[PDB]
Amino acid sequence: MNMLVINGTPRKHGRTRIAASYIAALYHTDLIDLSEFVLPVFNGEAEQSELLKVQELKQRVTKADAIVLLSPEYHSGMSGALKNALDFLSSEQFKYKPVALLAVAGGGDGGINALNNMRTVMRGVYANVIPKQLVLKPVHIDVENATVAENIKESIKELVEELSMFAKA
Amino acid sequence: MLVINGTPRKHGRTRIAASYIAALYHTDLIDLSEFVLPVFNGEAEQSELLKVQELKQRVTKADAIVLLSPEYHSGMSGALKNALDFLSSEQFKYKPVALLAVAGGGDGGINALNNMRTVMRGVYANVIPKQLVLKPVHIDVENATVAENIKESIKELVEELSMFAKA
Amino acid sequence: MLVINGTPRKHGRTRIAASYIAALYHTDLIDLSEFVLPVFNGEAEQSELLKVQELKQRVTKADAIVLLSPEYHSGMSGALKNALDFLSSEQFKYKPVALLAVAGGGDGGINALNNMRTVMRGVYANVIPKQLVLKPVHIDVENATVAENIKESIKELVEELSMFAKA
Amino acid sequence: MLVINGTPRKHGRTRIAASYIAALYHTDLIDLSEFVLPVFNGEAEQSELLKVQELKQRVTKADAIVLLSPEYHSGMSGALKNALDFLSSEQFKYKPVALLAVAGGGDGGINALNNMRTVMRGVYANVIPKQLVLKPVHIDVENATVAENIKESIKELVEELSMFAKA
Ligand SMILES: Cc1cc2nc3c(=O)[nH]c(=O)nc-3n(C[C@H](O)[C@H](O)[C@H](O)COP(=O)(O)O)c2cc1C
Ligand SMILES: Cc1cc2nc3c(=O)[nH]c(=O)nc-3n(C[C@H](O)[C@H](O)[C@H](O)COP(=O)(O)O)c2cc1C
Ligand SMILES: Cc1cc2nc3c(=O)[nH]c(=O)nc-3n(C[C@H](O)[C@H](O)[C@H](O)COP(=O)(O)O)c2cc1C
Ligand SMILES: Cc1cc2nc3c(=O)[nH]c(=O)nc-3n(C[C@H](O)[C@H](O)[C@H](O)COP(=O)(O)O)c2cc1C
Repeated sequence: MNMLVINGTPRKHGRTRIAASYIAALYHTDLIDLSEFVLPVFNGEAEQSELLKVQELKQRVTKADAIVLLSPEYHSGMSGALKNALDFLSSEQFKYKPVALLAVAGGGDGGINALNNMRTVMRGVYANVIPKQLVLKPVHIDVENATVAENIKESIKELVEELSMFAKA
Repeated sequence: MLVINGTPRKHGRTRIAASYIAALYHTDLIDLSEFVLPVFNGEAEQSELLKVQELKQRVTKADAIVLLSPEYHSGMSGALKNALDFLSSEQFKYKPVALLAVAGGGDGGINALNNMRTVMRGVYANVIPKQLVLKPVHIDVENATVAENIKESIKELVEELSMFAKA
Repeated sequence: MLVINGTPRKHGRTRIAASYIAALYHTDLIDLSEFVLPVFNGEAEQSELLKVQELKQRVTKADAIVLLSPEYHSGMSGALKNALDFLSSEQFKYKPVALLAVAGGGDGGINALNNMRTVMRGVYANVIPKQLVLKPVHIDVENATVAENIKESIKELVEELSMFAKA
Repeated sequence: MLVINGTPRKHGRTRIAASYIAALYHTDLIDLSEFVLPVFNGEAEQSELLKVQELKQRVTKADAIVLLSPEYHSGMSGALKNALDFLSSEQFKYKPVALLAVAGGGDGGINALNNMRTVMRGVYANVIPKQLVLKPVHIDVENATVAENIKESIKELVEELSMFAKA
C-alpha cells in the first residue's frame, strides 16, 4: 500500500489504540497493536533474536515505506512498551524511513514530551521524522464509537498526507 | 539509599556501574537484569502482582535513588521505562534522584539523561543538578568493576545526592 | 527572592505574570522588557557594563529565582537566553529555581520549560520539580494582572520554591 | 545553500567552521558575529530595520540551510535564538536544515542540537536526520580552519542536506 501504523499503548482499553485503529482502517495500512503484540522485555540474549514475534516485528517494519508512530504519554515520555519494542530494532529497519509522530495525552500540558522522546529515539535510529506532529487529547477520541472524534480528522488527514509526500520524495 | 540498574542485559556495562555503587555505599539494589517485570498493560490485576508491589515498596522506602540506565537509541532502556510506568508520584514525589547513563560512545549519554530527567520530573522526583555519562573507557569489564578514572566523579555524584537527601 | 521576566515585549503576557508575582510576594524584579542588555559577544568590555554587573550581582544575591519566559518558536525567548549567556554557574550553582512559561496556545509551553530547565541545570542551578504553563486564559490583560484561576497554582509554585530554598 | 554562523564571538570556533563550509560549497553566509541585530522586542518598527528585512530575504531564498551554533549553557546561543525570533514558518516552512553544534568538549553538543532541532521544527522546518557535534579537536584555530579529522563528516552532512533539498 504500503504504509504501517504502530499503536504504542499496551492497554487494550487505551485511547492510543483507538486512534491507531482509525488511521489504519481509513488509510488502509498495516497495523501493529502492542496491546495485542506482546513482546518479552529485551535482555540481549541470542535466543530472543529467534523469537517469532521479534522476527515479525523487524520484517513488518522494514517493508513499510512510511510509518505512523503513535504513543500514549506515560510519565512525560513514550510508553515503556513501545520503547522496549524499538530496543529490538535499529537503523537497519529505520534508516531514512519517513515517520509521522502522534502522541495521546490525558492531562492538560501533556503530549509534547512524548513526541520529543519519540523524535529523539527515531532520529537515533536514523529515521526521517516529518515536521508535522500531532497531540491528541481525550476530547479527540470517541471511545463509545471506537473511533476518533470529528474534530481531529482534518489534523490526522494532514499528518498522513504530509507523510505520504515525504514517502514519495 | 537505593540503586537502580536500568539495563536488562545481565552482561550490560550499566549493571557493572550499578553494582559498584551499591557495594561501595552499601545501598539497596534493584537490578532489572534479574528483576523481571511483565510489560505494563494497565490492568488492575497486573498492578497487584507481588513483584510490582515489591517495586513500589522499595522505591517509596528509599531516601534517595541513584538511577542508572544504558542509552538505547538515544533514550533510556525500554526495560527501565516499563518499570517506571508501573509507578507514579506516589513513590517519587520530592525524592532525591541522581542520574547516570552508560553510552556505547560517540555523542551518546545526554539523550538518555534528558529522557530520564524528563520522566523523573514527570513523577515529581527531585533530580539533582549533577549527572554522569559513562563510556566504555570508564568500565572495566574484565574485572567486573568501574575504571579508576571515573571513581571520583561517581563519589561526587553520590555525595551531592546525599546532600540533597539530608537537606 | 528574585523574579525574572523573560519577555522583551513591553506588552507581553509574561511581563504581566512576572509583575504580579513580584508585587504580591515582595520580590526583586528584573524585567527584560526594559532591562535592555546588548547582544552577548564574548568581549571583555561587555562584562564591564553596569547592567551585566547588576545582572550578575542580583542573581547571586537572590536566595531563590522565579524564571518566567514566553514560548517563542518552541523555546525560551532569545532575550532571556542572551541574558543568561552573560552568566554562569558562578551565579547559579545550587540556586533554587522555579520555571514558568507563557504560551500563545495549542500545545505550547512545555518546550520552553524544557529549554529553560536544560539551560538552568547547565549552569548547575537547582530547578524544582513543579513547573507552570500559563495560557491566555490565565492572564487578565484588562486588569493588568493574572486571572483568579491561576493564583493558587503560582502560590504552590512559590511555596515549593521557598521550601527548597530553606533546606 | 545558506550557512548561518550562530556564534556572536568574532573569535568563536563556530565562525571558523561556518566559514569553512561556506567557502567549500560556495554558499551564502550570515555571520552573527558581524551581522548584529537588536534584541527582539516585537515592535513593528523593528521589522523596518534593514538587517531584519535582509535576514528574512536571505533565509527564504535559501534552498537549504546549514545551521551552526556554539553550545552556550546546554543550548544554542542567545544571539541565534534572538535572530530566529524575528522569523517564522513563513521563512522556514519545509526548509531543509542541517544542524551543527560546536562544543567546548565534555558532554556538550547534543543539548545545543536538540534545542535547535526543536526550534527549527517549531518554525516548520525540515531538519535532516544527520547532525554534527564539533569539538576543540575538530577545530584548528591557528590555521583558522577545521581539522582534517572532521572534514569527511562535514561532507557527509552537506551531501545528505543536498539530497533532501533535491527531493
Ligand atoms: C502509567 C501512565 C502514566 C501517564 N502519565 C501521563 C503523563 O505523563 N501526561 C499525560 O498527559 N497523560 C498521562 N497519562 C494518561 C494518558 O495520557 C491517557 O491514558 C491517554 O489516554 C493515553 O494513554 P492510553 O493510550 O493507554 O489510553 C498516563 C497514563 C498512564 C497509564
Ligand atoms: C538496543 C541498543 C541500543 C543502543 N543504542 C545506543 C545509542 O543510542 N547510543 C549509544 O551511545 N550507545 C547505544 N548502544 C550501546 C550501549 O550504550 C552499550 O551497550 C553500553 O554498554 C550500555 O548498554 P548496556 O548496559 O546494556 O551494556 C545501544 C545498545 C543497545 C543494546
Ligand atoms: C516570535 C514569537 C514566537 C512565538 N512562538 C510560539 C510558539 O512557539 N508556541 C506558542 O505557544 N506560542 C508562541 N508565540 C505566542 C506567545 O507565546 C504569546 O505571545 C504569549 O503571550 C507569550 O509571549 P509574550 O510574553 O511576549 O506575550 C510566539 C510569539 C512570538 C512573538
Ligand atoms: C557563554 C558560554 C557558555 C558556554 N557553555 C558551554 C556549554 O554549555 N557546553 C559546552 O560544551 N561548551 C560551552 N561553552 C564553550 C563553547 O562551546 C566554546 O567556546 C566553543 O568554542 C564554541 O563557542 P564559540 O563559537 O564562541 O567559539 C560555552 C561558552 C560560552 C562563551
